[PDB]
Amino acid sequence: TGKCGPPPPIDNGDITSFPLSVYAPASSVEYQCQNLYQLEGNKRITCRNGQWSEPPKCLHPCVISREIMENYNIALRWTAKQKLYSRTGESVEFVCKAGYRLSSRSHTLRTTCWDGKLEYPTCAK
Amino acid sequence: TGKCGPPPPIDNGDITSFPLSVYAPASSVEYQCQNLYQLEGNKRITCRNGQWSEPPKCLHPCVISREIMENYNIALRWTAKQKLYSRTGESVEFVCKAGYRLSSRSHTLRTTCWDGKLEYPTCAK
Amino acid sequence: TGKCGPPPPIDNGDITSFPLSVYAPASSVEYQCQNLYQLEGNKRITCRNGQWSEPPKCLHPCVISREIMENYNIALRWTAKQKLYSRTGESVEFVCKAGYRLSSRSHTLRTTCWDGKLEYPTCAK
Amino acid sequence: TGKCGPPPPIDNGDITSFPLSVYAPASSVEYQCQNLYQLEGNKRITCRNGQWSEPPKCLHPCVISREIMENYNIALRWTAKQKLYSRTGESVEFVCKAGYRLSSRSHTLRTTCWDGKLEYPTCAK
Repeated sequence: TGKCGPPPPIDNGDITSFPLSVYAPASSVEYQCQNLYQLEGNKRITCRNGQWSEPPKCLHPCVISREIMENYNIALRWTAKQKLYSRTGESVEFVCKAGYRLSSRSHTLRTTCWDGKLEYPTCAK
Repeated sequence: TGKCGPPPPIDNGDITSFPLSVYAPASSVEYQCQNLYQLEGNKRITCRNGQWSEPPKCLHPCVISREIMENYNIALRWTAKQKLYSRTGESVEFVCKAGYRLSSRSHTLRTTCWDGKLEYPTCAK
Repeated sequence: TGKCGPPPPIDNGDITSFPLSVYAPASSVEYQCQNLYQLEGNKRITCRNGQWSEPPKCLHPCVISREIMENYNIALRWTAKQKLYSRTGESVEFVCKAGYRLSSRSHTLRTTCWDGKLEYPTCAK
Repeated sequence: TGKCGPPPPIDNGDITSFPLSVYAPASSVEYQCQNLYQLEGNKRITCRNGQWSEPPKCLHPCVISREIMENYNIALRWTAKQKLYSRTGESVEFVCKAGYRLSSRSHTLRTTCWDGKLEYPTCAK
């Protein structure tokens, strides 16, 4: 009893083996997330009692926004080290443009990407 | 006026060029969807008036379900040609298991994958 | 002294971070191989004295050949578990077709994929 | 007569459909190359007389070298538009560093990536 069918696709990830039509109970397969996506949780799913266990999630990278940076009077700190796309968990460092200073209540100039979202610092003249 | 920043990531797809920090108005880039995903719409985005145009969508493949097929008394027709994963737009063909016949109001035995969803035929004894 | 430039592409693999134009000595990045490719060695490269260390290799999966199997009078053992593509290190199990037996000096019916190569068993009438 | 087995893997590319164990004569499948790789030739292979036709090639992107650029006294022209990786067919534009000029017999400052190779311009003091 308890065989499973082919393992479920997940967004932005792939299993590391060729899918089969049927799997014995206790069988397992593993996922990997695509390059700039961070795999959250356990990469392995196991077949038990007719069902696969819960696959991991592939957490989204963050893209910097020209519009937001212009609006907030900030720029990337490191011109030769531009993290245009950042992994979830990775930090991006900004600076105030010439003639501006960190606003009160602003997030720090260094900020961390989480699943697509960057909380940008804000500078004022 | 009207330059754009780095192009947006999309689920299950990738741009075909290396991202740049800034793009001139009229610049374009192109997406491709990952292998079993079907690109819906125009693959190209263009920068105009400070904004990228709308990226395409990557339509999901369909995975056959052992549980559903067992419940509906069906199996794949072609044992040597098993579309365990099907592309959006692609058809999958089932048969009634021995001793069963297509129920009334059942979908045809041939059915088409659309963005992850297969409408399965149902057989009754 | 000793900064590095952008990390080298490798066949069938990708780095897990966004490439930068320059890296400080002691910086590191990591590779992942594409889904059915097996990463051989250490996934991490480190920048020292102006040079990246040696990247890993992505070992090739194996595809079964209809022509070879027909010529050798063999078939896959498990009709519902067809490893049409196998990872390096993974085993594939064949059987002699009806009316044939393992030849003398033949490889065992179970055989392991290594970097694209399967050593097929041979059956004789 | 003339059925084919599963289609061949190619470096840095993937087929766009789920592989099957057997294909009828006249069947076809299609490849796509991974994002910064340029597909050379016809993306489609067709099964005839027991054999697949010849798959396309995925032409390699080019990575700029810090060491070579330093040795040749050049830098990227566009600081905000750095093609750290370039597609085959795509051009990269350099400039002489301050205090240098294009050497005689040097390649032009604009140069095209071909299957991994850039022919770099050289500047002299």
